[PDB]
Amino acid sequence: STNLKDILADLIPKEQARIKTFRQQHGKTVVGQITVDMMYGGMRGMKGLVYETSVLDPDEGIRFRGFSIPECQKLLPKAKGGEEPLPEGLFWLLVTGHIPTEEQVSWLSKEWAKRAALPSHVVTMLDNFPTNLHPMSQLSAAVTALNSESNFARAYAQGISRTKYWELIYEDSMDLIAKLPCVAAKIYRNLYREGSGIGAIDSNLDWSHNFTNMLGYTDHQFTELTRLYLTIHSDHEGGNVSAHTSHLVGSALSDPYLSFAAAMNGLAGPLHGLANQEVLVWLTQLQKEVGKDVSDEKLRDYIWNTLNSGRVVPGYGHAVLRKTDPRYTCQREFALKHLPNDPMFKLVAQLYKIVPNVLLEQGKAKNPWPNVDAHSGVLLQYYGMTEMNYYTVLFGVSRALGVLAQLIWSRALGFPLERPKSMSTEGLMKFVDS
Amino acid sequence: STNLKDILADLIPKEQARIKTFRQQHGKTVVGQITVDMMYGGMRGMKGLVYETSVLDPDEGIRFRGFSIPECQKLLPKAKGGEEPLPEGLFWLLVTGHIPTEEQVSWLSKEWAKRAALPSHVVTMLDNFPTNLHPMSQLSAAVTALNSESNFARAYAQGISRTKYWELIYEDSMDLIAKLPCVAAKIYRNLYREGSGIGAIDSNLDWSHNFTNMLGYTDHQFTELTRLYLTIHSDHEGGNVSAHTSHLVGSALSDPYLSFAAAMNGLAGPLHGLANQEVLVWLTQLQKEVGKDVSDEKLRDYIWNTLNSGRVVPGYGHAVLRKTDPRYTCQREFALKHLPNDPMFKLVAQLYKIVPNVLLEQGKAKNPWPNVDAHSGVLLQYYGMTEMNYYTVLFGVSRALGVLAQLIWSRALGFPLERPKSMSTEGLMKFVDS
Amino acid sequence: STNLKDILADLIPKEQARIKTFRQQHGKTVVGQITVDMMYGGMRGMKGLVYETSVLDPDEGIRFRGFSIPECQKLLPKAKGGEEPLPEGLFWLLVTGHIPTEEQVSWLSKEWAKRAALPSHVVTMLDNFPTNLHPMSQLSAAVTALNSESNFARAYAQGISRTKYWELIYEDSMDLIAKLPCVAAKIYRNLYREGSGIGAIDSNLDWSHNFTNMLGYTDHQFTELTRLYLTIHSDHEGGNVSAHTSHLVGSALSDPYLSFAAAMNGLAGPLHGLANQEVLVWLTQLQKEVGKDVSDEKLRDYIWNTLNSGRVVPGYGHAVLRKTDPRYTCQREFALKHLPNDPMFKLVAQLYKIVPNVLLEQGKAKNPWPNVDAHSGVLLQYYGMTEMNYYTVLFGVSRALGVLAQLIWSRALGFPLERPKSMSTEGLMKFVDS
Amino acid sequence: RYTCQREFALKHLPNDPMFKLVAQLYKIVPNVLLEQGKAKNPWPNVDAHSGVLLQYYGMTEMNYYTVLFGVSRALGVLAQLIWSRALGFPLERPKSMSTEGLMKFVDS
Repeated sequence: STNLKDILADLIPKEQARIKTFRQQHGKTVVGQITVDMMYGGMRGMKGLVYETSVLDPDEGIRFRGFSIPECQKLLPKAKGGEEPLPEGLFWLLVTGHIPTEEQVSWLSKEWAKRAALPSHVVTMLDNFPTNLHPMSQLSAAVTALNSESNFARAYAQGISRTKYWELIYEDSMDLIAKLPCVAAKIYRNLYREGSGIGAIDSNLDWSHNFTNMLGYTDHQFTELTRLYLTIHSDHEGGNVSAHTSHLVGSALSDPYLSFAAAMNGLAGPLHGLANQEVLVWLTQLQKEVGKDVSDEKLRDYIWNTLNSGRVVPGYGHAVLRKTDPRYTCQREFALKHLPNDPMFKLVAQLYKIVPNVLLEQGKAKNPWPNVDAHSGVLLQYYGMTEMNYYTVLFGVSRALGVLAQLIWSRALGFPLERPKSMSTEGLMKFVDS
Repeated sequence: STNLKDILADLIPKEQARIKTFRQQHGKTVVGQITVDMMYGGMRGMKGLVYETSVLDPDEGIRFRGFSIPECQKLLPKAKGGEEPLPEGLFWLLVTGHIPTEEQVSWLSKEWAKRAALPSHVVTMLDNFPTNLHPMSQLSAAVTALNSESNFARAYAQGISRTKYWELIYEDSMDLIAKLPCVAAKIYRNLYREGSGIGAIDSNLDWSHNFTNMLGYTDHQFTELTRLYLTIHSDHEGGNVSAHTSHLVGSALSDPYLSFAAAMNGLAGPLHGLANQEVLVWLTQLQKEVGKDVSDEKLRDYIWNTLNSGRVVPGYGHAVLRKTDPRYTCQREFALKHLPNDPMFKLVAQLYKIVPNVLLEQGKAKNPWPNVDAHSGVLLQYYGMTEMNYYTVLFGVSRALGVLAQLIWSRALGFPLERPKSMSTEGLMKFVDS
Repeated sequence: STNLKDILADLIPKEQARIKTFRQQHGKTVVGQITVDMMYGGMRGMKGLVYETSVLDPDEGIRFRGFSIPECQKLLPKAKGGEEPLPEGLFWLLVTGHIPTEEQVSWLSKEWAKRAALPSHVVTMLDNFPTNLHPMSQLSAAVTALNSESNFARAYAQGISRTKYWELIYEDSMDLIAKLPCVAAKIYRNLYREGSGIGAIDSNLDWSHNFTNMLGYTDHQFTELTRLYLTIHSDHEGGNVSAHTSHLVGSALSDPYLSFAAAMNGLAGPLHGLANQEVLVWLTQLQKEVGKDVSDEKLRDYIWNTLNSGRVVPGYGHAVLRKTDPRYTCQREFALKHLPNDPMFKLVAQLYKIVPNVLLEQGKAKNPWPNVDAHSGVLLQYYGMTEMNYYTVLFGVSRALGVLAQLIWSRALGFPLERPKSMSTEGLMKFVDS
Repeated sequence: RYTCQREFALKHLPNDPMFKLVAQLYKIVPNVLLEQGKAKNPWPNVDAHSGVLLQYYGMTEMNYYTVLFGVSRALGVLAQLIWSRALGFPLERPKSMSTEGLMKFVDS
């Protein structure tokens, strides 16, 4: 009806059955080979895990349960005054495989608003963190400290059937998603507003809107930005560091809190979630190296020299994406209908027309197209969100949606310990000989 | 004058060359397949990564740089009036591939003494944690917050050359290893000793003994147990959840504190490290519902009630080991020397004769044999460390040695971001149909 | 060293040496027991013969010199415009144990093009055959009458050293393989194409392509099918009747023509190569009895009848396979690439999902899974190859590749007369009492 | 339709030289087309084979050939035209855009 748990309960047997038969008939099918190079190259090209909530096509980009981002923009419920998709409705889609109705989304906003609550020990810890503790470290530590609230951990300690793991993973994941904006906003306010009162949860407002209120922003357009941002950074299949971390840690039956916190330690990695910032610091420098205004000739020229110094243009390229990221596209659409005459945004666009043709001619790109992180920084900066070290925290809150939707499914489907076999160089040489 | 950083400096270029040559000749060589079953079954027997410090043979158990546990028990230096191997020396071995001298180990003990010091914010955080936040959570949280002290994070922001990454990891790894007993003991004292403050570092003591001093123990044989415990838990190849988590998070260039804290979130999972706590809960439960010395048919009953309830027997089974874990045997060796008659040990021994024939007949176990977690807890209990909820913290402290040894090498060898491909069931069903 | 014959000459001494040593070490090693039941039950389970070219694993399916069919589909050369592996490349693998280069396969295609010719006497024979003489009988007779061309036969008559048998066997085997499409296509055209002139070999075309031309087919897709079919039917270890027959007859130093023709008389048996046809007759009826559109429900119904009838679902089960046959799989993949909406295919596709689980409940079948013969006929019928009595001739042309590859090796390695001991029931009753 | 016409040649004119040339092109053109790439399908259509059949029976007037196609295609298009009206299919009237307009519409 409206209760998401009940809808999910109904789906799991079906999906259990679908997989049982699949594996019966096709369990022994070879889907891929493993080379020495792949073992050294971070499992690049390896089909390593089943992840249900989203799949990243090299060419077309991310699909959430089959739906492209444009399709989500159209089908997923919006706020009443709204153009952008609510993350509530995305989460529903990932969980159910089905586009929610307005009522179902309405229901979920209120579910989340009611679960939004921090215990004193976490509030205290955050309030006591020094200012030189990075926001992703505060988030990670705080979510870890939240596992004192874990239903799944408690229930497992008391013994419980394997068949029932998913129900308590569901309640914990719902609690954590609920609480995350409270943690993330306490960190912002503590760091960047001298500790002012994060403020209330409006039980009739959507999750993003309570978040932007708690951050201390009001522009409806910033709330619309946050709706889109939380929606599109939600999931990116199972192989990205943060998603994989959550899956790997979760497979040992660590609870959602621990699984998510580990994922945030992955997201905090420069090669993962700290790119949005690298981009902005690179854009910033660039506009102060060839002036604010720059013609397509002199910009093209900067890019070629950049590349000749043995240096890459940040926010371009990807591990798996082989074409323009639809997450970039949608941010660009937002930019050009909302802040087309922003200086920093003009540069980002100017690179959009010039950088792809370069890189191609250089050859060493594989993906000469932009990723999400090429665009996200300038948008946040435009609305007043100038504190760049905090940007990944927004990415984190978003990613909880995807990784926790899947965590619920992993445990419902009885996925086991993730535990591959390793080899040393010495050993791998010997194996090769024999 | 001994300096492990200088030995590393020599060794790294040699291994870089070798791996370059090896990949030159064998990079394209197939070393295995991927099946559907593997993808659904947590990558079981998929050869997913290179990990240098230790390798697990299914048949023979763990080797550390080629050396068995028995070999390490004989070859590795010891404390002067001691019999068990110093964990310092194992770390040396893991890092260099060379058995250390007495002098090298002495140096390492002194090095970890000197870098042992906690910042006041971490002190503050630990002192304020509630008694119902699980020790592993306190540990992970505290280690995440230590990342404020990370030299790697700091240097990476400033654009440090990739050729320098390993030196920074080394420095952070040495610091964290040095600090770890400090954190672990404060958690112990705070939870279980009303926050006594006895806990200093003697600069002429080895790491294990300084640890047991801070825990408030005096028995020489507890210190020897601790030395062995920390040595044997140190590393178990790269495909275990904690090692793999560390590897994954560190491949994103997260610093050693973040990589270790995520590792601990994985180690805290019931199907991983937390099993050493769960074993003693399960033992306590069976003793309450039995005598202290039950018949073999009554043990079979208790085990059967566990298995028919959709629960696992803690400490039994393994993803890769296909016989008894040598870390189990070696702990058996210690008990039979030092506490052969202890009642809980007779039970543990008792279960060895019973549990494996069950499990085989239950069918849901490729391996019916015990792992290290089946045996650790009873040794601790004997010496008065009855706090079962603390047991995984000791495991965590030990497992730092292995994962950080490798992390140094991962960075030294330029291993890239770990990013496998995932598929959905729907996506997989279509891939097998084309 | 480029000629196949020279590569082969170089490999032979190594292998003689390797077997000599093995037999020296382990000749008297007992590898199996012989029961009374096995003697009455056609050597079922008995490890009777050394056959180098291919090994059938009960669970995994056939391997050609170590390589799975999926691997052969990836590794063996294709026609320049092609997807499916060339039977040339497979023969090369069987003979040398090595995956050929592209040029090697090219060479072999030209090699078989030059050797492809029939003596007048065999053409008269085929042209004089009546339409009621089954195609397999016409094939066997023609190949037997080709032995007038046997180099080996005449060389043996003039006297030749044991060491030299293989060279002549090679030349006869290459000649026979080249000739077989000419024979097979003359049969087809005489029976079903009103003796139309079969036409010329094109020396730049591969073997299968000249075959489908001479049959009077043009669809490149039928050529691809034919390439795949002749590759996967090539060999199935040595204990299948056709392979065993070739081996046993060959062990008397009967020439390859005699050896192969005898193998075709075995392949013509209903319990061997005539199975493709029974499947197709059965399905045809089934589509008539349950209509050309049927429900999983009503089909599963129809299966349970045919078992309670006492009859077996054709194309399911096998003497040694205990899982789905990879030869079935690869025909499945081809269908759902090239003709997924053929009614007859979709029925076969429905059987794949239902019959497996049904054969299991009934309990009687050791192997509940389909074998190659379940799939082959619907494919041939789809491309217009509707003369069901001819199907086994395609199988025969394929299987020549495997049995002749082994025949060369059997003579190279000096395998002697196959000559087991028999007993009567009377004598076996006596033997057991003693 | 190409294969079907090949069938008819090999039954009734298997040795005609032009049929032979069409048949040799089959072995050659698909590989060249794939190499140039360009076309997603290097395989022949019905029009590759139709004319060499006509030529054989003496209809050498190649500029007439599309008239036979025209006469045939009446059967399909009028069979559907009946049905389009039986079913009340309305005016076919898609929307068009200019490049300018499409550049804008992608930016809004």
